[PDB]
Amino acid sequence: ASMERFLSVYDEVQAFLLDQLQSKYEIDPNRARYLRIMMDTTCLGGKYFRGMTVVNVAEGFLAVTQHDEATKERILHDACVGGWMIEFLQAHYLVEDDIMDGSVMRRGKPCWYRFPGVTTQCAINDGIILKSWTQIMAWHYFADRPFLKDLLCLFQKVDYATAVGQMYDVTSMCDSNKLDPEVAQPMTTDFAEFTPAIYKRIVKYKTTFYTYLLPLVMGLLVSEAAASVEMNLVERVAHLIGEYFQVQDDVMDCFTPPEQLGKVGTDIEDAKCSWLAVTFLGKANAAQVAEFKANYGEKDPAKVAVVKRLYSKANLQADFAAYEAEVVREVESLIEQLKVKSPTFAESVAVVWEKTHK
Amino acid sequence: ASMERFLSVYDEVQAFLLDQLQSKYEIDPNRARYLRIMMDTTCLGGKYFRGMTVVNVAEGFLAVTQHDEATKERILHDACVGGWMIEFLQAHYLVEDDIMDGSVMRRGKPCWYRFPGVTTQCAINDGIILKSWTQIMAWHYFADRPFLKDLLCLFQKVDYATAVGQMYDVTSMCDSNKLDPEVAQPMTTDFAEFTPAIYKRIVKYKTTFYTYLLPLVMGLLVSEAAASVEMNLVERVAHLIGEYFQVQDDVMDCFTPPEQLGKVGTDIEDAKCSWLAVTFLGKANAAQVAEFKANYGEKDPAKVAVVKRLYSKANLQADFAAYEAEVVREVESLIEQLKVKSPTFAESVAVVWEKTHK
Ligand SMILES: Oc1ccc2[nH]cc(CN3CCN(c4nc5ccccc5s4)CC3)c2c1
Ligand SMILES: Oc1ccc2[nH]cc(CN3CCN(c4nc5ccccc5s4)CC3)c2c1
Ligand SMILES: Oc1ccc2[nH]cc(CN3CCN(c4nc5ccccc5s4)CC3)c2c1
Ligand SMILES: Oc1ccc2[nH]cc(CN3CCN(c4nc5ccccc5s4)CC3)c2c1
Ligand SMILES: [Zn+2]
Ligand SMILES: [Zn+2]
Ligand SMILES: [Zn+2]
Ligand SMILES: [Zn+2]
Repeated sequence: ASMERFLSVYDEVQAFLLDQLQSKYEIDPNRARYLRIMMDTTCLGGKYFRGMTVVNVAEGFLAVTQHDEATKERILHDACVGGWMIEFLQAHYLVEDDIMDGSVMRRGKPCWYRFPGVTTQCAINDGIILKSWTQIMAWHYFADRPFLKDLLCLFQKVDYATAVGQMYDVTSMCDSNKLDPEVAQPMTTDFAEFTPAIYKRIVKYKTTFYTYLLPLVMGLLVSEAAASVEMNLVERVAHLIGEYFQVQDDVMDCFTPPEQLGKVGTDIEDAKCSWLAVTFLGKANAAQVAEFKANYGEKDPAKVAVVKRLYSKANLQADFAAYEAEVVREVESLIEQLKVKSPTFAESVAVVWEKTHK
Repeated sequence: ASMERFLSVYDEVQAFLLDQLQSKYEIDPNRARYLRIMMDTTCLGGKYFRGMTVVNVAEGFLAVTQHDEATKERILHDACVGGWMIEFLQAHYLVEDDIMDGSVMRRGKPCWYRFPGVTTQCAINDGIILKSWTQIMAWHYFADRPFLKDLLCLFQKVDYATAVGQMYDVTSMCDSNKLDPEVAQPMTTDFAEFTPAIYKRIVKYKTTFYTYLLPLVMGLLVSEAAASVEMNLVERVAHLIGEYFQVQDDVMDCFTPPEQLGKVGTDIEDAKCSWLAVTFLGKANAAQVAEFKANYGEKDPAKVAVVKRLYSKANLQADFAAYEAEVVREVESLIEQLKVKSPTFAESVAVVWEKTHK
């Protein structure tokens, strides 16, 4: 089964990385153990959605393409290694983002930097190592592959887009005209930059390239199937589903119980440009806008409660339903367009959408 | 002249990166200005020793190889872009290291994260962007080059070695057997791991791969000259000169005036495994070892003063002279061995050594 293959490959790649640290980097057993625990704590525990998308896209093509059994095994192993490169890339950004944001919990456990024996001094570098491991995986496992060049180039572009998206996210509550490294940044008072187009830019870059575009294209590359698809359609469907995924996350930050969320959501306190805040400002009257401005971005729990009441009273569930209906309509249209050149790839996209939507 | 070409290429690469952010990443002018200032503040102001080594190695080969003038210009431009990849890689590690270490100043100015309009939340990501820019440079400028694969593979290996070296450095005052992410780390009390071999491991990985190996090998790659040298000799001379460079830095941290150093050195307070501490413990009597243990790794200025007195009284200048004489002897021996296959490359190494030694 796909998941068991994927998890077995994690143990293989971990053993390869740690054994290389011992044979080539002069590591001692205690530091190798620290790095093993860091890898497990930061890479494991999630749903493996991104990595398993690579595997599922590759399985779709195997079902319809003639190959010797050894070639089928090679392609699946490559899809698993590629999927772990994306999981380790995500692990890098979660470790760093948690330190940047001063976060407390991630997936029901303390953020890595908060572990007593880690601290920010080590965790920033541990995050650097996580992303370096993605490149060590690629050069080792894909050394003789025809797709190595395209895969590394895609991966770099996606990583850069993600870092640019993090910049857009962390500065989303500043007035753009005031940004200046030499001057402490005040929070926006007018919220003029909390618009659907600005929110779409943040989300497109901060999450959609690594959560949807990279796994789908990597599945095509390891399958040597990229010429069988219209790349512009793949980008459009990846950016569309990815935005919906971030809207779901934004709603959950505000209203999903902390036990289910795996943390205490603080987007209101952090003055984030969330879908809820943009959608609220898109329908609020003058008194509602004024109440929002007087309470948003404040740690005071009573102020956070005022904001959640404004969102609840504004009936944002109706705006979410209209948005969800439009996304269902557009994703189904793109899936139809993908069937022109590849019904197998269109089906993988339908699975990815179904898993996101539910 | 070499320096003017190198600086002109910085402006070209900066314009390329920022123009790409506008045409492909939807950046606005204010964020483009923030990134321009971040690039200038974190990449410029140093001696450009690493980047200029690439240029000097390439100039050496141009002097003895037949090429059309357009090819000479292409090779020099590539050497400048490669040199800036290494300068931006260093910029990434300085930004992150300063945050990890809680540093105050770097090159006579505040550390980047301390700028009022930056903060740790932005600076960690700015550091991530600096390293991503090295890959954008490579894929753009070297897209059609025969050396692209080897250059990217070398660069990844050097980056990984550096991150591993940072782990060795940050944990150098812990007892290895006590390292555990779940347990807050006490400082060593026995200093048994402050040995010449453990110090050599820290230094080899944390600085020598990116400061000496990477510039020398990159100069060979852009010149298509790597088969003209014995790679094992290049590694040995790079690791040897690089260690001497770090010993010089360690002595300067303790005894160079802050105005000349560009910061207030705090290796004693930070309990670093410095050359001074290892060399002191290698010659101290029992009472001197006990006094060192009672004062090292403490913020108290009177305790720091006791350590500097112990170092001064131990006549560490005599150990430095013996070490320096041994390094001069070994670097000259390796330069001689390099002349067997390439007198031009051996001369570049002699220049690199001369610039380091003085
Ligand atoms: O999650 C937390 C943890 C601790 C906390 N303490 C106080 C808070 C509540 N907010 C106070 C204001 N604010 C700001 N953000 C920016 C970003 C850019 C420019 C100006 C501002 S003003 C976010 C945090 C909080 C939240
Ligand atoms: O004032 C508060 C504070 C905390 C609270 N926790 C739960 C609640 C009660 N409802 C508030 C509104 N709601 C939403 N569901 C969606 C789904 C999609 C998009 C927007 C929304 S809005 C369901 C829960 C509540 C109220
Ligand atoms: O530069 C500074 C800035 C602020 C400061 N405050 C106090 C100090 C002085 N030292 C106190 C002890 N110490 C430790 N390091 C480690 C690392 C690993 C394991 C245990 C320890 S115990 C370094 C700092 C200091 C220095
Ligand atoms: O007690 C103190 C405290 C601060 C101080 N600043 C300057 C001093 C006075 N000398 C102390 C020793 N020295 C060193 N030069 C080298 C060079 C190579 C290797 C080891 C050393 S040791 C020169 C300056 C001093 C003393
Ligand atoms: Zn964040
Ligand atoms: Zn969120
Ligand atoms: Zn450091
Ligand atoms: Zn130093």
